[PDB]
Amino acid sequence: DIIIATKNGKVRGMNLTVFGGTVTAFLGIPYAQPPLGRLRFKKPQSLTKWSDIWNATKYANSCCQNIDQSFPGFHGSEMWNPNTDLSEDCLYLNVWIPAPKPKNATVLIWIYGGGFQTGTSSLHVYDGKFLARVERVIVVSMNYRVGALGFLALPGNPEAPGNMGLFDQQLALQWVQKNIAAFGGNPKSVTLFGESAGAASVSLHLLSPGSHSLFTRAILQSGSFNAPWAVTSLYEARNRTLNLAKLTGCSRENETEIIKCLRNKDPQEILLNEAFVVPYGTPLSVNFGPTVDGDFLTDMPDILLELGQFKKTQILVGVNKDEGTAFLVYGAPGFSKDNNSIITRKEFQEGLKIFFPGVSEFGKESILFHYTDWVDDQRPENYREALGDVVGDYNFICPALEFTKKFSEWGNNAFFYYFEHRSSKLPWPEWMGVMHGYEIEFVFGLPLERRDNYTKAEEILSRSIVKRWANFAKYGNPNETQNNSTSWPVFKSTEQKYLTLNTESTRIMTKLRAQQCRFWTSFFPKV
Ligand SMILES: COCCN(C[C@@H]1CCCN(C2Cc3ccccc3C2)C1)C(=O)c1ccc2ccccc2c1
Ligand SMILES: *[C@@H]1O[C@H](CO)[C@@H](O[C@@H]2O[C@H](CO)[C@@H](O)[C@H](O)[C@H]2NC(C)=O)[C@H](O)[C@H]1NC(C)=O
Ligand SMILES: *[C@@H]1O[C@H](CO)[C@@H](O[C@@H]2O[C@H](CO)[C@@H](O)[C@H](O)[C@H]2NC(C)=O)[C@H](O)[C@H]1NC(C)=O
Ligand SMILES: *[C@@H]1O[C@H](CO)[C@@H](O[C@@H]2O[C@H](CO)[C@@H](O)[C@H](O)[C@H]2NC(C)=O)[C@H](O)[C@H]1NC(C)=O
Ligand SMILES: *[C@@H]1O[C@H](CO[C@@H]2O[C@@H](C)[C@@H](O)[C@@H](O)[C@@H]2O)[C@@H](O)[C@H](O)[C@H]1NC(C)=O
Ligand SMILES: *[C@@H]1O[C@H](CO[C@H]2O[C@@H](C)[C@@H](O)[C@@H](O)[C@@H]2O)[C@@H](O)[C@H](O)[C@H]1NC(C)=O
Ligand SMILES: *[C@@H]1O[C@H](CO)[C@@H](O)[C@H](O)[C@H]1NC(C)=O
Repeated sequence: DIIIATKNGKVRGMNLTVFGGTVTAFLGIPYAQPPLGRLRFKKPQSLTKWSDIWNATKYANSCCQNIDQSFPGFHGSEMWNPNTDLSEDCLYLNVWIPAPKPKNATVLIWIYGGGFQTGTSSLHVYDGKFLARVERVIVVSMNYRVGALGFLALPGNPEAPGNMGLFDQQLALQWVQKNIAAFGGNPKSVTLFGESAGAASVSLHLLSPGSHSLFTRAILQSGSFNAPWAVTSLYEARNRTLNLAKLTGCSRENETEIIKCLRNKDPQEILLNEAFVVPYGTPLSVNFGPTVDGDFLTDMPDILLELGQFKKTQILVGVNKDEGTAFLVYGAPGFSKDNNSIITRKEFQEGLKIFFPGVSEFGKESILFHYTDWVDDQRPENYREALGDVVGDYNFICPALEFTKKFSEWGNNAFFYYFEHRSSKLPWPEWMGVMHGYEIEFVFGLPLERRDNYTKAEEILSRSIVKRWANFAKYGNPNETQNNSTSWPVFKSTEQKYLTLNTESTRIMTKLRAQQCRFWTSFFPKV
């Protein structure tokens, strides 16, 4: 019988068969009192103790969230939809441990993305058993509150303070510190990693003092806090909380009365009004996300970075080649997943209007001008690729590069990667390229499963990324082998070397898309 004694009581797990060996799995361990009733919108409350044995043998409930239903039956979009029931009772975590039991394993903790509005740790692409089997690390992931139930903010008010979903994550990290030794993990060797809003979350734990003693190293995939979507100003957060109150008939004079009113509403009455709390709305809108709450974040994150007030440790950071394309088929004119989506200069200008609602007419011309110096005048698909790159550079790539510069300047080793391989099983059309979120299955080792129809090249690539990721956690260096491997060099603010990741050739290169990013860093803020 697979039983571990945690500080909150005993828990029962299950054995998995993975590549001729065994992986012990504890799925659905609770780490907080269910944020129910009068606990809605509050920070996670600590668990006391249960007598008996909690059965950690199935994934738990996913947190309440809206579902993506733009393309019914389509794997591409539905693979991101939650695969367990939805409920406010959702603060559980998972633990994968190598067999035979380890004695001081390094721990990898996964934080999922989803625009801070969606996502769940139980998706197939986040399965930690491969990493545990192959690289002998412990893998932990947690469900955290997303949307208004996770990030609703009345700053200074303990009844609805902001950043609850971030404290949810933080409490799960506290759980690992207190309990992972019992499973065979080393609490002094803990690495956070995550993608997109998960990577922005990871970069925020770097800034937040309360998290600093709860992990060792950090990995940021396709996200950072300095992204234009990641953080709301204090008062923009409050104005959306008030707008949501108006939409549900919870407008009051007293703040606490507003919250006590919102506490009576059905979760679904809240979910259906989240879209409307912001005038504009682009496919990258974050209705309810992190804000400067005065607690988890004691200042605007760019300030804390600039002043060098963050955790001093090693980071691994990177981005995909086509971060932007995914967002174009959810709004922009002329774009479909069922077309080659070849568009005109006019449609391009409409596309820009969708993504930059508040920008002047001159400003949109600027963007257009910078991204139309064609190598070949036609090339019919020039404009389609231009829009994809505009959205990708501004929202993901250039911020990740800028965060890494600034972070590296305070004396810790950083490593930057450029992921260029398109998955052979990618359900989306080819014109969308190496999409946002489609390096994840390579990081979790899914191509190592030969029963799954991946290419041999893809198993090699995945096995390589897995080795480097796990090695970074253990040694602060993403080496593969000492011999017969490309040296991954540190990212320094002067030379700015990065490593590209694909099946053809992993090369060392410099100043990734500097000509593009120069626009966003040095001209766009002045429009
Ligand atoms: C790697 O994740 C892949 C899926 N995506 C990306 C797709 C992109 C198109 C819109 N999709 C929305 C549409 C919709 C409507 C109702 C419910 C769910 C959804 C999904 C999301 C995310 O999770 C995601 C979502 C939002 C983000 C915001 C800022 C930054 C990154 C973000 C990433
Ligand atoms: C697991 O590994 C850690 C090292 O990361 C061991 O660490 C403590 O490590 C610190 C250094 O960070 C030393 O200063 C302490 O003296 C160590 N304490 C003890 C009791 O050894 C830790 O001991 C290891 N645990 C095992 C092997 O069970
Ligand atoms: C990757 O490089 C690191 C260097 O940082 C190697 O780390 C040492 O690892 C061994 C265990 O194999 C330890 O006994 C040493 O104490 C480590 N030294 C330092 C300075 O970290 C690591 O072995 C390399 N791994 C591979 C597969 O090449
Ligand atoms: C050294 O390691 C490299 C890994 O990069 C090996 O690489 C390739 O070898 C396979 C043969 O199984 C070819 O199919 C690939 O095209 C090679 N990749 C290239 C050339 O980029 C290599 O075989 C190893 N060599 C030695 C001497 O150990
Ligand atoms: C705050 O936002 C206000 C927007 O109000 C709107 O009313 C809500 C209920 C929604 O229906 C929304 O779609 C509407 O746009 C602005 O009028 C106001 O100026 C903003 N104030 C600050 C300080 O940001
Ligand atoms: C957990 O399941 C218990 C029964 O399932 C198991 O009983 C064990 C003795 C062992 O044989 C396992 O292999 C079985 O799967 C049940 O009695 C408990 O009530 C359950 N716990 C809770 C909290 O409901
Ligand atoms: C759990 O795994 C261990 C180690 O492989 C094995 O000895 C034991 O029989 C397993 N228990 C099960 C499958 O209930």
